[PDB]
Amino acid sequence: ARQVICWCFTLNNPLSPLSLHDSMKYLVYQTEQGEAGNIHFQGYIEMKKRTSLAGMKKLIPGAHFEKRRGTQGEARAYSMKEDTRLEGPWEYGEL
Repeated sequence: ARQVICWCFTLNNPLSPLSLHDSMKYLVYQTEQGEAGNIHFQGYIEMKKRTSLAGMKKLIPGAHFEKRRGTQGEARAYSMKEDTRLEGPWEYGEL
């Protein structure tokens, strides 16, 4: 479907920590080391209601969103992995 609950994202060189907005049910993310000096948040979100790509882009400006691949557990694991982590993870809301 065009609108879905579950989304993964990265946010390159973020300016401040993320927040759980009222439209979001669950958020997990961490900070990872990228290449060429970049860093990024890597995260996973479950919205309270099915949301379009355009809606997600408004939710987190600057972030690259993709509809969740794989299972919930896999998406969470990918956003909590030790490999390249600099800080985090942080978990908000309810799975």
